[PDB]
Amino acid sequence: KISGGSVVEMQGDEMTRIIWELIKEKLIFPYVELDLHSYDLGIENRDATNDQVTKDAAEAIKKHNVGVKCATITPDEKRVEEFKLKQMWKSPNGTIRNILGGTVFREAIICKNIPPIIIGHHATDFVVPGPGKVEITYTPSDGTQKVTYLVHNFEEGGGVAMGMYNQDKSIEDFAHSSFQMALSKGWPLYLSLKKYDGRFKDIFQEIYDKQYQKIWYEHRLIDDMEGGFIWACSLGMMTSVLVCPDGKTVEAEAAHGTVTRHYRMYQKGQETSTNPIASIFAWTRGLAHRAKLDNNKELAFFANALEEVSIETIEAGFMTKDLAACIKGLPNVQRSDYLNTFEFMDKLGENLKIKLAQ
Amino acid sequence: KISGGSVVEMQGDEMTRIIWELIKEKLIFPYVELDLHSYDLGIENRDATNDQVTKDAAEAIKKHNVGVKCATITPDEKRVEEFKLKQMWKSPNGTIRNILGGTVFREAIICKNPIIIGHHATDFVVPGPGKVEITYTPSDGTQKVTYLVHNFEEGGGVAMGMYNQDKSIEDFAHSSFQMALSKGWPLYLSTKNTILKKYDGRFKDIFQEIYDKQYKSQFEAQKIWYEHRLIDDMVGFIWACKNLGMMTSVLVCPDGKTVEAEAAHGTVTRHYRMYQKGQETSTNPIASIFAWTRGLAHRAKLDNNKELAFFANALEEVSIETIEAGFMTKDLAACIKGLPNVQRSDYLNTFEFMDKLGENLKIKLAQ
Ligand SMILES: NC(=O)C1=CN([C@@H]2O[C@H](COP(=O)(O)OP(=O)(O)OC[C@H]3O[C@@H](n4cnc5c(N)ncnc54)[C@H](OP(=O)(O)O)[C@@H]3O)[C@@H](O)[C@H]2O)C=CC1
Ligand SMILES: NC(=O)C1=CN([C@@H]2O[C@H](COP(=O)(O)OP(=O)(O)OC[C@H]3O[C@@H](n4cnc5c(N)ncnc54)[C@H](OP(=O)(O)O)[C@@H]3O)[C@@H](O)[C@H]2O)C=CC1
Ligand SMILES: Cc1cc(Cc2ccc(O)cc2)n(O)c(=O)c1
Repeated sequence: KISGGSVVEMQGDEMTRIIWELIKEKLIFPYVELDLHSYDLGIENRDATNDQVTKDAAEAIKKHNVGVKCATITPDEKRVEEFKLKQMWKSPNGTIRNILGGTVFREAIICKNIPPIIIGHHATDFVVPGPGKVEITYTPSDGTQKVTYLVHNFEEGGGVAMGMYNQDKSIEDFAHSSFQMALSKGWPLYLSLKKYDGRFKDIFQEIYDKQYQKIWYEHRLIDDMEGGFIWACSLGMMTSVLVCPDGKTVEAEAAHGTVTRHYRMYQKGQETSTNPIASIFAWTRGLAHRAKLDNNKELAFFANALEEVSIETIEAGFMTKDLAACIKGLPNVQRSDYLNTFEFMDKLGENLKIKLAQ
Repeated sequence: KISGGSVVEMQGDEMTRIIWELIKEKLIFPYVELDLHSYDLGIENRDATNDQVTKDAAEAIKKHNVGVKCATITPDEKRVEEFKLKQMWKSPNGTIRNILGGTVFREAIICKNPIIIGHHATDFVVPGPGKVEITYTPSDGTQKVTYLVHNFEEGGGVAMGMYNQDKSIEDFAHSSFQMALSKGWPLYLSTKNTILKKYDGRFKDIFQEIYDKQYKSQFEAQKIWYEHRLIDDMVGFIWACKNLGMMTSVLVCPDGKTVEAEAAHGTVTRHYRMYQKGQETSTNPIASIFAWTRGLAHRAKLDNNKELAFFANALEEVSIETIEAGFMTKDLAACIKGLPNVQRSDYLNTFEFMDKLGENLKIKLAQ
């Protein structure tokens, strides 16, 4: 068995929780040993501990550099009645992301028989009661000049206004994180309010020509945008990853939520078909990054090999129902076209046993 | 021939000009008489009269309530070279949309082989450390209220200001409420007023205030409604959002009376450079067509014109069923079979397809 190493892991809620534990038992644990830092971010325990588990996991990823997350219920009032929650806890994803910072990257996992691009996305509001000038001024620390611009002269009635700012560090971190991400994937990077979006274009060209393999970098405009490049700005085949600026810290996760409807059938006793692929690839991306930080040739191999098996299994006709309805059309799907949740996991395990045996 | 009424019409540029005249000669004029208020918004005539023609149309739509516009070249430096323009004239749409006001509505046209969305700046660069503030100074010399946008203490960056008046927000409501009632469709407003508690909050409220004071009645009167949402949770309805040869843009004035319609695609220059060269083209008229039927059907409503209203409805159907039965342009055939696999016997060119819509409009109307 591979010594993978130190990996933070957060468990979730409902249907993705069922799949999380399956992934560990049929795909991960049987081939890899981890010095595992589990945190139980299920809604019940988050409530029980006063969203404390959530803070504890986040600091761990800050400490051990690698996190993989199971999808988690975010509370609104309907949930608060359901779990009798003592408060309406903020999303753990929000909680975690502030503590760690960085930029998210959503990659669709591409299968060859279904209908890659990595997109990475990146204030003072008030009420103007009645008429009057609303201006925005800038006064440098060395008291040399006062530059004041007029946002609008309210002559009509009143209304609403707002202010928005931005420091260089934040944009430099968009750049670093985006250029670094381009080399890890070996893909070209593209970057898509005359003077606002302009300041973005520059710091990119400046970090590019200062630190940053048969690769390059370019700029564009929204509407101007074969497939296989990094772009800076079924669901169960989406994989978002939060990349911290330093380049060391990484958190991986499914891009879908907890699939409650499938879980409600699971409870009722009915047969389901939840796509594990998103949650799966959350693990392999985190494991492969662990491998990078540790120069772990054995592990790195395993990570890629499991990403392989997953794609080859669907490419071979064995798949779940969300994928079978994407190929054939929902109303035209027969039961012998897809596998259920527990059978598709069996096939991957069987193909992972064989693929890894050779 | 049906008595249509008072309708402003503006001719456009390049390929949309070719298709436009095909629409009038082969689909509209042969069945409908209009008191026609043509204005020629071609880049030349706009140049020649000093974009005057453009202003004349706006006040014309402002007067007669119903307008249909053909896609029109917007000048950039390159265009000024081609035509030797005397100036780089503002978009005709920019001009016209200022004079009339209202809210644009883009509706995607569904072929079986719909959502109506209607959407709603001062930026500068912060060189080095220092405070950027945004202030409010009332007209009645009362206190001046100062908010701090941010104190940059390390280095620089960027900042910006953004506004919105109530008149602006109140006109968003109506234009969105009118369009929902015209369509017998439910209305949803997607704000982001969790983050922006005081900004979009003003949006969310002014919407719930208009709903009651005037529109809760008539909404139940068509078993329809209105609700508010937040962007990601919103993920046959009218969608208001605080922010291709089958796309149809329509400007709804708040009053409910004035309406200007047009295809959402541009002048299709590439196909036109082929047209000039003498080569065979294949451009989609449905959008340009549907502009007419939205403006004609709006005309019919204001005037109790069952004859016109049917005809409008009848033509829109002809367009959709003509494609739903397999006769289409190349952009649509490339949607079905994939771009690299498109054979010529899959699609019709511009002049064969207009023929087919015309033929089908003869038989349909015969019934
Ligand atoms: N912490 C996190 O990472 C996130 C958490 N959430 C949470 O999800 C909870 C409710 O789930 P909800 O947002 O409504 O539903 P989902 O976000 O999980 O996805 C909605 C629909 O997409 C389909 N879907 C998504 N993933 C899969 C999959 N692996 N296999 C098959 N189908 C899939 C299902 O379609 P179908 O109808 O066919 O069954 C599902 O009903 C919320 O309480 C919210 O807090 C939301 C977003 C991310
Ligand atoms: N005043 C107005 O109403 C508007 C004016 N414009 C002006 O149009 C001019 C040029 O527009 P441009 O952006 O280049 O072209 P378009 O915006 O119209 O679209 C360009 C391409 O999109 C495809 N396309 C769009 N509509 C159709 C259609 N009906 N049938 C088939 N294909 C279509 C074509 O691709 P393909 O080549 O592969 O076939 C076409 O070459 C500009 O100067 C611009 O200012 C732009 C928007 C509205
Ligand atoms: C100049 C201009 C153009 C459009 C339409 C448009 C279409 C395609 C495109 O790529 C960009 C603009 N409108 O609506 C305006 O008010 C003003």
